[PDB]
Amino acid sequence: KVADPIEGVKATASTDKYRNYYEIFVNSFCDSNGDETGDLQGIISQLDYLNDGDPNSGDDLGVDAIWLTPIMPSKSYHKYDVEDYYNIDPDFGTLDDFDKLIEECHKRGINVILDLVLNHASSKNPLFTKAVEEVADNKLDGNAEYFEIHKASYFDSNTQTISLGNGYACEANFSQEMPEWNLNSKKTREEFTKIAKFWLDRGVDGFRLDACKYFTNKETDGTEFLKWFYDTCKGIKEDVYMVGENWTDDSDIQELYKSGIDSQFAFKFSTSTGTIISNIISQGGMATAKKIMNYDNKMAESNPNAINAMFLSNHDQVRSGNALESQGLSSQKLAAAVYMLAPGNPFIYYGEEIGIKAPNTTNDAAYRTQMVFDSENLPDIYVNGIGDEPDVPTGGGVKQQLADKDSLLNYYRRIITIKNQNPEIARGRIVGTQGFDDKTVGAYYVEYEDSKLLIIHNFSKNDAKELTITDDMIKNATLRADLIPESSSKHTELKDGKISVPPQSTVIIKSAE
Ligand SMILES: [Ca+2]
Ligand SMILES: [Ca+2]
Ligand SMILES: [Ca+2]
Repeated sequence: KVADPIEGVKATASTDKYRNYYEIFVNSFCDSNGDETGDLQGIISQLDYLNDGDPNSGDDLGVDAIWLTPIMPSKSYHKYDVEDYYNIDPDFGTLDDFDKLIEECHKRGINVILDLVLNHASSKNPLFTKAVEEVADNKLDGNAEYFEIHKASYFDSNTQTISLGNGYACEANFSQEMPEWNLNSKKTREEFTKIAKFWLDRGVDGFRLDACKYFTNKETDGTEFLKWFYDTCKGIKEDVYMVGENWTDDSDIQELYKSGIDSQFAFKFSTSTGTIISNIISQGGMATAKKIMNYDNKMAESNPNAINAMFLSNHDQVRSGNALESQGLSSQKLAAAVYMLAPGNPFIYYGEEIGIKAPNTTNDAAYRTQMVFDSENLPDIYVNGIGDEPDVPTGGGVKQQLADKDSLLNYYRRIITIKNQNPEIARGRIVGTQGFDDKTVGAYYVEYEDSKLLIIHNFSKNDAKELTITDDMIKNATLRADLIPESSSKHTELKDGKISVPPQSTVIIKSAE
């Protein structure tokens, strides 16, 4: 039997901005009080699954940052329509519950960012209802100055608006319940400063910025607004971290990075139509390595400190398992390795690590089904328009997958441990690809502080590849890690400069020390 190369390699917990993030759709995660709605104490009850605080022992997932979807008061189950920016929705808990969450996450080395919704407010937010009332009395110099309120003629036939009195209306791209803020208003920028300070004063590590695409409009430069907001928050907390949801083309993502924001989600590489899943299906390894290098480096031109944010799917998209599980469990495992071993901060969507699927593609709520911690004791959370009992994931719930050495979950755990053993992976830049005369093999060099690693993926579903590593590639090369999905007891070795890379497997080569 070939020895596991990561045995007796010490792992280290992150203490900086580089993290394996976990996105929690709060209503669907964990109910702690029987009302069929997930809540903050439910999250607290599962923190030892997410990270037990020891990267060298235990059976936790090992994620070291959480992004909570909106948690502030709102009449909806998703809460992107924010009615109060200074409290917790009562169904999720109180500010005391929130403070205990921060405390217990930080004890385990888990950072926390909040979903911050700056493009729009709820139509029932009192700041807005006051504006509606003033505008109906033809008063425009009061609360109307917070919002994107103009005469109706100002708006284009295709821009959704909320009709107000005296011939006015408010921009509202997403919904009649989501009137948009005027991001150039001095009053609005003072208010956003107060909101940010309120949450940063509670130990929040940063924000996920909703709907960044809609920051830009006819009179607003989204990059100027975001630079203003990011710089303001950095004055409050120098090491603040933000990731922007900028659901747009590569050129506009590159442009918004001039704001200085740490990260934007890499939509190009996500979903069944995106680069990673498409190329796993096509066995296009070389193409993938090229695209990851070129994208990460291009974004770093606009922000040299860019932290890319790769992901397979999020709460707005069909679950990645709906495309990958039918291709085989080893394809799901390879997909995890590919997106999580790219530079930056990958985002795991809750339940992805146990293969939750979406029951349909016609209701957003199908992307937000109930988390399954134990398939023998299913949860009871009501999911809008779907129901209150989940399907059993193909591999079982968390408990079952931890016990199966060949599970999807344990492959995610091993990827995280490998990253905790090799800080260059997340923190470096790709300085080149490595060809192995084979379109099926994708390989690249990631380098951080003059330490260079060679990451090699074999995208073949059925064929192993015998590769030769030379001193010109990696001097005094050794096998640093392997990820071999067909069996958790199968490992490889670098012997006489040759290494066999099994199907859909990943190896990491490093110089001897
Ligand atoms: Ca509850
Ligand atoms: Ca552990
Ligand atoms: Ca806007």
